[PDB]
Amino acid sequence: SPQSVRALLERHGLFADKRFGQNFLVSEAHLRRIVEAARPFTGPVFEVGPGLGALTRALLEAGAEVTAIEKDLRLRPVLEETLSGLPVRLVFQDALLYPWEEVPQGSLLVANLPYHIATPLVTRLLKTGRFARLVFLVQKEVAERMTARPKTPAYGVLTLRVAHHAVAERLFDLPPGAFFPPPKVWSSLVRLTPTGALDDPGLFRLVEAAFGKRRKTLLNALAAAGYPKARVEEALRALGLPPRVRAEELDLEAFRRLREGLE
Ligand SMILES: Nc1ncnc2c1ncn2[C@@H]1O[C@H](CO)[C@@H](O)[C@H]1O
Repeated sequence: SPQSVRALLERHGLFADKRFGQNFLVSEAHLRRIVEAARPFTGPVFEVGPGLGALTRALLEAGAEVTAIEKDLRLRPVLEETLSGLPVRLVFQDALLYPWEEVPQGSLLVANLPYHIATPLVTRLLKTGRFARLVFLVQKEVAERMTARPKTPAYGVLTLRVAHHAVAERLFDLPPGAFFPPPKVWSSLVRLTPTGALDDPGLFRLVEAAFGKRRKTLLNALAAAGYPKARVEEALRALGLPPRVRAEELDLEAFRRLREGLE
């Protein structure tokens, strides 16, 4: 309950710290949903931000082999208490500094992610190609970006970054009350299933150029970013797109074809 979480924090003399984006998950039902979205545990599990150990314990109980990476050293006593008797590798480090590129092929990310590192962290883990599934909570707006369809406000670079590497599902929305202390926004449970592609720097130079100048048509954004105007005009024409088409109108395959057209 929010009651029990509040009481656990108080007993350990802890306060939720905004510098760590600390919002701890309350309900067993939400923990269950996260575990069920991530199972079966066919590879090692990495959890970023175990916090009070609620999800960590659920994972371990489900038979997962877990490495949990926590930046706040103050959470060590509560984590040791919650996880007493259970095989966990507890690592106290900034997860943005963890050697992600070397995790075993087939690893799973399962985590209530700290809002302020979620986007760069997920981007990096997707680039590794090492994960079978990534299952995590993120702010609802970030979830919407990760699962956007073309021609919408949320559609952009992050959408295309996730799509290039993976299929994306928004499985459930969680109200601020699902956490203690409650955040100011809703969160969502997201599942990413990598589909094989590693980074494609050329593709993302194009995508980032495409979305850099948001008030411009695709042609002008790309031209202003140093792509030869005539070649862009021709590639767009060749794809049967209107001269003044905008970046948000193109799906992943369309960007791939555009890139192939320009090269
Ligand atoms: N950079 C980070 N690496 C690992 N854990 C983090 C980081 N930033 C915040 N956390 C932890 O993530 C959890 C978010 O609820 C908290 O336990 C918080 O302390």
